[PDB]
Amino acid sequence: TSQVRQNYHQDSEAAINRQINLDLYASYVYLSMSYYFDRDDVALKNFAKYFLHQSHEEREHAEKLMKLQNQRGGRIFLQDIQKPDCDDWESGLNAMECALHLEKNVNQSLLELHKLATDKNDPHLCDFIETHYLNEQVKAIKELGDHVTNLRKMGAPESGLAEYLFDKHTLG
Amino acid sequence: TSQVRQNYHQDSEAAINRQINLDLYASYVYLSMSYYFDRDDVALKNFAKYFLHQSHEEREHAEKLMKLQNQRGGRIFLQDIQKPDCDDWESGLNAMECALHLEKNVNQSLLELHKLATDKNDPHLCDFIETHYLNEQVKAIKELGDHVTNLRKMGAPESGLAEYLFDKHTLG
Amino acid sequence: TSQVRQNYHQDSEAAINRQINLDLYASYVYLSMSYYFDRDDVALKNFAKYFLHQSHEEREHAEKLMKLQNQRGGRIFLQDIQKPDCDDWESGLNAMECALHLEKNVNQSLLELHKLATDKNDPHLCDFIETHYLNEQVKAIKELGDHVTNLRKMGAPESGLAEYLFDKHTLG
Amino acid sequence: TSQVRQNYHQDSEAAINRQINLDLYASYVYLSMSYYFDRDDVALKNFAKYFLHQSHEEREHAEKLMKLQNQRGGRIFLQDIQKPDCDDWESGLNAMECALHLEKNVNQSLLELHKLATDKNDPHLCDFIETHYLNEQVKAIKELGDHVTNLRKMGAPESGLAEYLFDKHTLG
Amino acid sequence: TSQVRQNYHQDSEAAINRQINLDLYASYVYLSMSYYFDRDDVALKNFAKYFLHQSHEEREHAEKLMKLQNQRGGRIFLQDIQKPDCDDWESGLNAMECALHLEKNVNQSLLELHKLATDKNDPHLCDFIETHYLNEQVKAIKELGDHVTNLRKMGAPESGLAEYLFDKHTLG
Amino acid sequence: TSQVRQNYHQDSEAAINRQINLDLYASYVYLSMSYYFDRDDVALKNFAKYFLHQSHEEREHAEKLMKLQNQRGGRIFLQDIQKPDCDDWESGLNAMECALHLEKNVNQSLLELHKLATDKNDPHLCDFIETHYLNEQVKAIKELGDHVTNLRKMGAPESGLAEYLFDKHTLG
Ligand SMILES: [Ca+2]
Ligand SMILES: [Ca+2]
Ligand SMILES: [Ca+2]
Ligand SMILES: [Ca+2]
Ligand SMILES: [Ca+2]
Ligand SMILES: [Ca+2]
Ligand SMILES: [Ca+2]
Ligand SMILES: [Ca+2]
Ligand SMILES: [Ca+2]
Ligand SMILES: [Ca+2]
Ligand SMILES: [Ca+2]
Ligand SMILES: [Ca+2]
Ligand SMILES: [Ca+2]
Ligand SMILES: [Ca+2]
Ligand SMILES: [Zn+2]
Ligand SMILES: [Zn+2]
Ligand SMILES: [Zn+2]
Ligand SMILES: [Zn+2]
Ligand SMILES: [Zn+2]
Ligand SMILES: [Zn+2]
Ligand SMILES: [Zn+2]
Repeated sequence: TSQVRQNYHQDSEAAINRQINLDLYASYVYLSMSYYFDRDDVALKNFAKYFLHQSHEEREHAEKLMKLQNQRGGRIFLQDIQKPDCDDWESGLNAMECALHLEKNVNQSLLELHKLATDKNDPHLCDFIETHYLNEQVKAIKELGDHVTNLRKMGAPESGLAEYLFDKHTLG
Repeated sequence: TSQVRQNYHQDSEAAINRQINLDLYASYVYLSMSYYFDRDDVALKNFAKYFLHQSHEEREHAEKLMKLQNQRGGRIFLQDIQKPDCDDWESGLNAMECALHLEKNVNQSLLELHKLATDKNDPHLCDFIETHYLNEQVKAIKELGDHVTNLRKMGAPESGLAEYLFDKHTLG
Repeated sequence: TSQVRQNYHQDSEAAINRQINLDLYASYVYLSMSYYFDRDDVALKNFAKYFLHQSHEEREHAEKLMKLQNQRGGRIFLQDIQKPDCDDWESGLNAMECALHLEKNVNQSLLELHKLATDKNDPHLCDFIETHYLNEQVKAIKELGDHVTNLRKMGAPESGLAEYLFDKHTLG
Repeated sequence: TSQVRQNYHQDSEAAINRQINLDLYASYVYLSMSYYFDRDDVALKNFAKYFLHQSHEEREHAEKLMKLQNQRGGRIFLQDIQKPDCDDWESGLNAMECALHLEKNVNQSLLELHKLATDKNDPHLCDFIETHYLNEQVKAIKELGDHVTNLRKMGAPESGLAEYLFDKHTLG
Repeated sequence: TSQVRQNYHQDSEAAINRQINLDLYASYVYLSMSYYFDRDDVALKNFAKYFLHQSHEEREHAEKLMKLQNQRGGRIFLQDIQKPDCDDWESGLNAMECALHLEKNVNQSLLELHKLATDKNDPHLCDFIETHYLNEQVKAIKELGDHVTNLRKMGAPESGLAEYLFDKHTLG
Repeated sequence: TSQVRQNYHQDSEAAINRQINLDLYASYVYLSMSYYFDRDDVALKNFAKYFLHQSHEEREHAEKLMKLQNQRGGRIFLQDIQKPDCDDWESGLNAMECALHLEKNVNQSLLELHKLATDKNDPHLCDFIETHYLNEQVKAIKELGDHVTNLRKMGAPESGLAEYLFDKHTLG
């Protein structure tokens, strides 16, 4: 047992390792999305930039969880980072829809982690999740919903003009 | 023989003179494209500016090759700069397509020059071409592909609105 | 075929995708090493910082290759990022030894890629690898050899004092 | 007919296209002269610089005429830019003599254009030529006469010392 | 075998040691030339300064090769630095001619080294030579050709006035 | 006889040429020592820096003697710069010991030169040696004695920790 460990259940430790993997996976999804928009036959530079920023943010989320693991005296166990489900993300609108689904999945995992921390009477872990993760997710989900709505209302994905203008006026 | 000449094959010297002409020709194509967009019945100022910048860049490419010729002790032999194949370039999209074709042709010539320099065991000439020309071409070709893609997706050439907005938001 | 593709062999395209995965894997190895040194029972903050910097650098290497893939009109195909071979990296000296082995493996892959690019008469790809990757590797390998030498001469891994002082005076 | 065209004779339009070619040709002559002085067996850097500046100026003259063509609703028709009559320009003095002859030829063409514009009662075109071209030519011709005189008085072309010192003290 | 050594042939290692000696020798030649012009019966201060700068540059070339040797895990083996072939360098023009010959000899050695590196499939060493040495030599050779040409055209070595004025106006 | 020569014995002139060679030799010894510490299996960067600084200083000593030779109307005669006696310098302590021996040898030569200048009633040469060389040597010898003492007291060469810490705290 770590000399620092206190009130940290093995189930919590395992759940944190799963969440580290999930955040790394989300980083990889967004990396894949970014460079899709960098293709010469897609060529939406601000979609590419937006998703690349998202990728780096998700990696930061994972690193903060790794720091948390060690702070609490848990032991980090890394797993493979699965390749994303898609190689081709179709359109700006489809990528945004996929991102919205991803962020809702990450939120679900975080809510399950918070329930576990509550069940194990770990108020430090509860606070960590609330403070650093839950409002971040609510904001991310709202932003992506807003993007999806605008792209749909403008006439995406069929209107390449809509995605072009959204790239310039919202993401640029 | 020049007092400076060393390891510089006559075939390389001749190929450099051909490339000087090709870069001057590309400068002239882009000059012609620029002022097409300056016509009162075309009137896309940022297309005009983009192509004029391209023209001056290609002239710089030629001047650097002229400098190289003299650095190696070769002798510059200039040829006529042929007028471009078109007087009227049709549309922004067509001009961009033509530019993409031109840059791919220039790249092909440069790759043939690099093969020649390799066959003649001229590592200085190989390096000169790699350093100053080959990645420049890859970037130019990628940029023009990106432009063509966006113009097509926006609905050019039929949508005069698309070309107008591209002129403002991408080239301006 | 991409509108930008020129002189880019399918074998090169595939090799670039393998190298993207290898650089992502190296990023993950270094991430794992970093947080090992962040453990309360290891507690070498400058080893942690050094490896975290390495991790971010390797991710940048991968992103530049992804950019290259698209520049040349190739298509990025991502694969799983395998978890590193170790969860516990033993000591500062052992981690440095492992890093040296990793960087030599990455270098070997890059040298094989350069041979392939040479065999396929792709001077742009050759130049890209020389310019951005090969001297980076030679420097990384030299730096890690230097670190290993100093740690060994100081009496690591048996001397926890040696690793402490190296952490402060070399990595800090 | 262009929506902007007013009081612009077809003969004037054609003469402007001829003058565009002549200014491009003069740019090319001066380009050729510049790099002659950049040869290792000539090696007069300030002669090279002087002629290169002249080359860029003549290109600017052509671009301003292209702008004029479009301003008046005429249509630009480009022709081949002929290679200069010489590959080797002999000496500083000979190049200056050749430049003086060239500038007098360009002036003659411009005076013929002004006569045409006068005959066609085109005061805007008359003013354009007077304002932007005729005093430019008188100054260029005077400067080149002055240079020729000094080079001759100093003992060029036979005195390589004279051309060396002129390069330093007048052109540098 | 060095822990850093990878893809570095023993022939390459030996050739690098020969090149280190050659660059040190060139440094010594230029040192000797510099102080010749510092003699009271020669007294060309800017020739002295020019050659002294050259001397320090050649020493830097050698130090960078020594660094390269160690970077690749090769072992530096120094040899005697031979005294130059001349004690008295005759005139500014003769020294410049001798320097031109020296730089062409150094270039030949570097081209042979590049051929060896190519034959041994050492792209890092090829790149190192191209990047740091080959264009440096082409520039040095061109500069010295230019100097020789000017000195000859001005009437050196017979005209002590020519060498005096060249010292002031070109080297000063 | 030089027009500047006055009270300068041929024996003094010859002794100055020997001293120029000795200072160049000392520069080469220190160059060799520097890059030994740059080896991946030695890896003491501040030892490397210290010896490289020493090398450049000794070269400056030689250049000042070359200047002196010419000031007095003597004629510089260069000799081969012998390679140092060692390729491998063993340890920081051994290199410092070798440097101390070298500086004492250089001092002995300078004291013999001063005796010669005294015997030849050359007070300018006596002053030159006192002013620029003798206290420089006393300081260099004292500094190297101090270094040797500290390295020995710390437990070098057997303690790689001692040499590591000396490198950081004294030479860094
Ligand atoms: Ca996010
Ligand atoms: Ca999988
Ligand atoms: Ca271009
Ligand atoms: Ca024609
Ligand atoms: Ca690295
Ligand atoms: Ca696995
Ligand atoms: Ca002019
Ligand atoms: Ca013709
Ligand atoms: Ca008027
Ligand atoms: Ca040089
Ligand atoms: Ca000898
Ligand atoms: Ca290269
Ligand atoms: Ca010293
Ligand atoms: Ca010897
Ligand atoms: Zn996240
Ligand atoms: Zn808008
Ligand atoms: Zn070009
Ligand atoms: Zn990497
Ligand atoms: Zn003109
Ligand atoms: Zn050199
Ligand atoms: Zn000394």
